Amino acid sequence: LEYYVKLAKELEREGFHILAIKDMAGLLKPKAAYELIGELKSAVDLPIHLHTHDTSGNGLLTYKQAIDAGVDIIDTAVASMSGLTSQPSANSLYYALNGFPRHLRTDIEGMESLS
Amino acid sequence: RITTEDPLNDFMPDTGTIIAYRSSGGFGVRLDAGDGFQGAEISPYYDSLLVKLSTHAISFKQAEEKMVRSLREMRIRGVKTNIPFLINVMKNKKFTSGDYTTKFIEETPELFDIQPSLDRGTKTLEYIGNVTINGFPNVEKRPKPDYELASIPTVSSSKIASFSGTKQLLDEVGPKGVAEWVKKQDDVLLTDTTFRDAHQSLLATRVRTKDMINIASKTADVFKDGFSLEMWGGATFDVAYNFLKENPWERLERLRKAIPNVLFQMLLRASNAVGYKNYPDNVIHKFVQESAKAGIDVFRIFDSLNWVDQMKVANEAVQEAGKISEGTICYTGDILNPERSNIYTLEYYVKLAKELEREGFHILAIKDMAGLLKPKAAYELIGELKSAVDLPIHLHTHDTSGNGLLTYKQAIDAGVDIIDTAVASMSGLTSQPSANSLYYALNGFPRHLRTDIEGMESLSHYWSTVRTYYSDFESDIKSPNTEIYQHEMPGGQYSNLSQQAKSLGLGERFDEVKDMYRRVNFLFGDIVKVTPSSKVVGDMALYMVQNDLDEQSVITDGYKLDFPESVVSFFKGEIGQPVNGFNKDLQAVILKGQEALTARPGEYLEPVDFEKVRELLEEEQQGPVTEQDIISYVLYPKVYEQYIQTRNQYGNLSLLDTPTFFFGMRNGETVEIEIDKGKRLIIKLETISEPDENGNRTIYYAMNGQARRIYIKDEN
Amino acid sequence: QIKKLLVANRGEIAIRIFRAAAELDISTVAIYSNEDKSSLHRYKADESYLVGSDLGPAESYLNIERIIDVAKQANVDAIHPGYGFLSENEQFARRCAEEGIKFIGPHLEHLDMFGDKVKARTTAIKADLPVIPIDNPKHIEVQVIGDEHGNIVHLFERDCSVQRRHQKVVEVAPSVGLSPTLRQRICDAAIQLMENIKYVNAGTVEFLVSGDEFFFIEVNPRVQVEHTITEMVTGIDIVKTQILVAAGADLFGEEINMPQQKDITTLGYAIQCRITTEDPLNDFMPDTGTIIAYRSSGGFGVRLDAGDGFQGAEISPYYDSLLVKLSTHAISFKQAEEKMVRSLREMRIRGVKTNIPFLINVMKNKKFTSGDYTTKFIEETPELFDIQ
Ligand SMILES: CC(C)(COP(=O)(O)OP(=O)(O)OC[C@H]1O[C@@H](n2cnc3c(N)ncnc32)[C@H](O)[C@@H]1OP(=O)(O)O)[C@@H](O)C(=O)NCCC(=O)NCCS
Ligand SMILES: O=CCCCC[C@@H]1SC[C@@H]2NC(=O)N[C@@H]21
Ligand SMILES: [Mn+2]
Ligand SMILES: [Mn+2]
Repeated sequence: LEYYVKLAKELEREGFHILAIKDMAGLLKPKAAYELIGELKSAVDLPIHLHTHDTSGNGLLTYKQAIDAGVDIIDTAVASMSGLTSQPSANSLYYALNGFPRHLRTDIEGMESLS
Repeated sequence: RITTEDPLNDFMPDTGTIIAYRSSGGFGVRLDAGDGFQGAEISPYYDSLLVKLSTHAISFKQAEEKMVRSLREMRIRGVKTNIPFLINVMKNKKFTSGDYTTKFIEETPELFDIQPSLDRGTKTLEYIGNVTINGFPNVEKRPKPDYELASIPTVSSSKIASFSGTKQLLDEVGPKGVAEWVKKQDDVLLTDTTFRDAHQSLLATRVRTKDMINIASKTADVFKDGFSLEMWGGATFDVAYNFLKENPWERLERLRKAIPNVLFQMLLRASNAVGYKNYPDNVIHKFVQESAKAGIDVFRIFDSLNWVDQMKVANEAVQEAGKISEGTICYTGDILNPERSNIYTLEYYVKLAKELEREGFHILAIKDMAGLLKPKAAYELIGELKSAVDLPIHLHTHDTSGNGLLTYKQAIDAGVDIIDTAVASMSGLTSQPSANSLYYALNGFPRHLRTDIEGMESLSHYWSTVRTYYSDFESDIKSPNTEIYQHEMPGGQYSNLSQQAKSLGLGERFDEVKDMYRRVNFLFGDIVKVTPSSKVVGDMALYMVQNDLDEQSVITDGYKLDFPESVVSFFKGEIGQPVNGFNKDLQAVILKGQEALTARPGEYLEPVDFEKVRELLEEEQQGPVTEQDIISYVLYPKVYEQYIQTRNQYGNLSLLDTPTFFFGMRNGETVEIEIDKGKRLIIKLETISEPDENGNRTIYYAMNGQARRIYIKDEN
Repeated sequence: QIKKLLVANRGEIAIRIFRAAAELDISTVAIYSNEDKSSLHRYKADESYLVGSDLGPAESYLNIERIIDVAKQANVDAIHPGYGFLSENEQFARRCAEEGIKFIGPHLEHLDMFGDKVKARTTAIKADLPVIPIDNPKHIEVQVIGDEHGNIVHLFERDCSVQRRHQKVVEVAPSVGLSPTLRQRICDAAIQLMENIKYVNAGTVEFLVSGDEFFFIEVNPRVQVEHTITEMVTGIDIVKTQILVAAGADLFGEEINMPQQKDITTLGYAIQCRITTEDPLNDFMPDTGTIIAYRSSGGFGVRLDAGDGFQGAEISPYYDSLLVKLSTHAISFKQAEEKMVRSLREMRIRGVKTNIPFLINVMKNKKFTSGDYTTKFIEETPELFDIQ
């Protein structure tokens, strides 16, 4: 967690507008996504943008946690084009957040239709 | 004199082409070879007599011993033989005595008691050849693939006999005491649904016993600390007898011995257990009794409509059996959305739970059959129930939405006791959430999964290679579908509906079919939608879109319409009484005068005379017939009779490996079919001939170094 | 007591024993390698199992511990070794008993005794038997059996004097041209060396005889290929007796109704010939290849012990050439001879070379009919090899 902080401050210093997390293998587990993103927010002033692959199947579980920690943007895919080695399914994430403090800014039905 | 005269037909000298012919040699034996050999054609115009086999020895009894042995050793397939009759004479007390007369045969009835040597060699060939040329049903007449021969990690059975988990627990402290043990556990105990619900969702329930039992050793060690295995109930009973032509009771029994450490569990439908129509109470009693007598430990008892009065019979049966009774509450609606329903409320479920506890269920189960239990609703729901009731809570769901994991995680936060899962390669989508996924998903969280990932990974790998054998039964659904939150079709249903929609010429209008699905629900007063009640709502939408019918013109136009049987049946109360009631207008128009049932259909039916079924099945067969045979014909009359004819035709098919079962063989392939531990038939299909004057094709096999000859009628 | 008998062998002898166990009503187990996947002996038993696949043709019947594994997984209480694989292996027999399994054979102290020639000669000297210092000798051997209670009986001599170097080509019992006394000395000595060392189960004492003098050769602490003959001229089941003697049954008891020594005779004469893929034109090197047509004899006085010879699967080079073990019986010797010859012509194997044409010309040759034949019979007979 200390490496990621140091790295973020440095990229912030380098003058990037947005800090991104590339999880190209989908290793960022649920709790890891709450703790990592949670720190990064207080450590840096950059909006955090998180991107994973649903290879473990816990991609959605990961996004909810990231959202619980104040992440600003995620990377998603349309349902019929999601999961496994792709992004976590937006279509699911939309209903997954139902009942929680943060909602997904997007168009439900259009996304069923896109799918 | 070994002859073709039939001892079971007043010695009518049988005739035809001798397929196998194998001899006896050895000390004291002699053979004068007549007309029997390799491939002889036996004429009806000759003194039918294949060989004379005679024995010598210093002493009479020793002569008989050599003759008996020589008789059993002698092998003649294709035509009939008097061999069984000769064996019986050698046995007989009056023959050995030496003091027999010419009266002997006519004075000695026990001689004519023969028993058919079920010929497992010929029958394996006669089956394999038939699928090879005329193919399996619901497959493709392609060649034969399956090219990853994944080995089967197994575990010494002695090691197993020393595991000690729930099956052991249930013997020490009973149901109540097992349920008290569940309560103590911090970890989340899991139920694996691989053997039952997983493939019932993904592979049209098609998974055979041979695959499951090939991996029984590994499963016992992998789920050593599991709560239960779900490996029966649902569609399995029917489908095994029918599509698979294997006895479910066998799969039960066999899996039983391989896994003597873990609780076994089925899905038992309140109304009819596992059957297809309605049945008198004592068929429910019988069935449960047998199930628990033969291995099943837990009975998840659900009603298609959450109608409590309908699950008391199953309850009393399970309770008698000394086994574990699990009261189920099918979830629909959405307790998060208060505009969704003011019946299927948080209070609805609390009271219902509280009620079932009063009926004395050991475990409260939740069966979200359509995967509608959104994560937050599952936190609030489960949370609510733990402090409302004392039963341990068993949650089950379908990853149909892609949120199955999330739901489970939340459920665990809320203190849940048991979850249903399936190995990674047999999960997700319409299946349950993946155990593998869940295990790491909870890393760095308060409660963990009591299981073994490394053993689980192996399973996932296996089942992945096994899934390949079932490629033809791979269901449509390739990705999660969140529309289930509007229309609410359980797992499958939105598949069959679409195949049906396209079948009734409504392929492009399926969006309206969907729409009418949600509508019919509310038209029927918003009903719980599991089977068989989801087909009801299925059929109406399908029928209402077909006949261009409205919400209001279903009443208006009713008296001319004549609705789908399934619908009319529902309104007779043949599936129980829905939580809200029947709309008096809508019932009248559909029934058109017909008598609607007041109470559950069970107390409308007369009890079955089991000894009359015994009477009938004893006569119909040669004379076996068990208690499991009886409830089995009662439950499925047609399907059971059809199984027996197949068991008569091809022997015990379940013994075949899956790929050979669906495909037969290719030219020049060698397969090994294990017919019994010790007896493996090494078969090679050398060639197959073009059909003859009859459409009969000739298959030249080699079996255990001997060539064989089979005639297969080509359907075309 | 014996419940499940496993045969640590293959081909003819597995079948021979299986037949003898199924007479006693004993469940049977066979074992095999990938090359016997097609063998006859496999399905002659109730069960049969591939002894580990990672094992080639050879050790798949030599592999001591892995064979015992099978034995153990099958709940086998007794094993019959037969011959020519683990039969004379005393480490097998030892490890065997340590795992609860009755080795159907002599006690472990006999196998060790009769292995090496220097021990073989040592125990023979103590007996009173004569031993070698040498042309024209006769290869006579005596069959004995003895239960686990002392009791031994000889089932008389077998004349094997028809042999090229190794290979006991053609075998006769009883001997012809051997005066009952001359030959009493041989059988008596046979039993005298066996009585000394308290022999158990069935074995053979081998001898060379010169007119009147004779010398001990070796002891075969097991059954013999040529046992067939002695069985027929005495009516005694040798392989049956084997199993039963191991289960601990007394000879003169009700389960093997053994006549005492004087009551045991030989009626008639028997002769056996092994039919092998040996090319009698090419220094007796066996053919391999596939069998395309197999057809056999029968009738009065013919006895067949099937092996690896039948209408189908090819013969491997890895095991002993032996196909069929053919034997004949009658009072007069001339009747037995005529039955072998005729039998042999009627014998028909196409697809691979056989020793039959040769095997015919041994029977026809009247210097074999005389009885005064010798170990150098094939040595001294050229017309024995015939083009035909
Ligand atoms: C039980 C048995 C004795 C007769 O029963 P059956 O119903 O007539 O034949 P089964 O269906 O039981 O056996 C099916 C096939 O198993 C095969 N088989 C039997 N034992 C086998 C073994 N150990 N390994 C492999 N295959 C075997 C046989 O080929 C038989 O078919 P076949 O009669 O056309 O040759 C039979 O299984 C058998 O052949 N057993 C071994 C031989 C035997 O017992 N001989 C008598 C004394 S030697
Ligand atoms: O086309 C049919 C040829 C015979 C194959 C029979 C198999 S048995 C299992 C499955 N169930 C059936 O009713 N038939 C197939
Ligand atoms: Mn990427
Ligand atoms: Mn389910």
